[PDB]
Amino acid sequence: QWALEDFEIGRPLGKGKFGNVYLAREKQSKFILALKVLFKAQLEKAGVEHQLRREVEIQSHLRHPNILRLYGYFHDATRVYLILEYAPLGTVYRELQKLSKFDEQRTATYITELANALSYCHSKRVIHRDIKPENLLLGSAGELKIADFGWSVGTLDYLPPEMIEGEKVDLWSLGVLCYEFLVGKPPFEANTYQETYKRISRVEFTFPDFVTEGARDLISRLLKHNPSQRPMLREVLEHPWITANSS
Ligand SMILES: CCc1ccc(/N=C2\S/C(=C\c3ccncc3)C(=O)N2CCOC)cc1
Repeated sequence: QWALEDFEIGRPLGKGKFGNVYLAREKQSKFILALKVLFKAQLEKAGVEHQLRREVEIQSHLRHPNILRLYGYFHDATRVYLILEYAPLGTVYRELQKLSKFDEQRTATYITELANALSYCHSKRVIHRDIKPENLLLGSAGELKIADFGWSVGTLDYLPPEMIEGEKVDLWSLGVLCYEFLVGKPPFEANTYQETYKRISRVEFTFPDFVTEGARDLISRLLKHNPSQRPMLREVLEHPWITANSS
């Protein structure tokens, strides 16, 4: 039970294919938040209307410090609105660009924060797909926040081989993200989609010389072609390299 008139709209926080996300404030409470404006006619054309409803229904039942909270949703004649948590410190992707690459502490901490979020979901029967650093936002204390529509009950980089050839997708992603964090680009980056495909399929990639043993060990184990070879989330959180380096 919300209306556009309940909100003061600030500047845009991001510009998507299906409309912008705006910094917004709730007038009565002065609650600061983000508002995603999706256009109905634009949603129908793409036929994503059902996936969106299903996605919103799943998200709304999710409460974890490392998942961007969806407070609710509403619509008018032409638009659909999603009411989101505001993450003041921008995306991890933007942070990577500025720093080139993260150190082991930041990486390990981020992997911990991620594994925790996934663990919470895995205990509620919720599964995630690939996770891109563009969809990872930062809280006021620099805590990481999964912000995407990839929950269930593009670029190939973050997708595992069992999904591009046609569960354990989550764990593949942590491998990709951990590599990307320490290195500065994801392990299968190519100039064409079709090349990336081939790299993922073969698990063809190398480490730079600065990547340490413990990191090589975790990434290598997470990026196994065979899904049943990949470690459990519990194993990831208790990997020596994680425990030595995380917060
Ligand atoms: C339903 C949960 C959800 C909603 C929108 C999402 N996409 C988001 S959120 C966002 C910016 C933001 C900044 C600070 N605080 C909050 C958000 C942003 O830039 N995107 C991608 C553009 O929309 C397709 C991701 C997840």
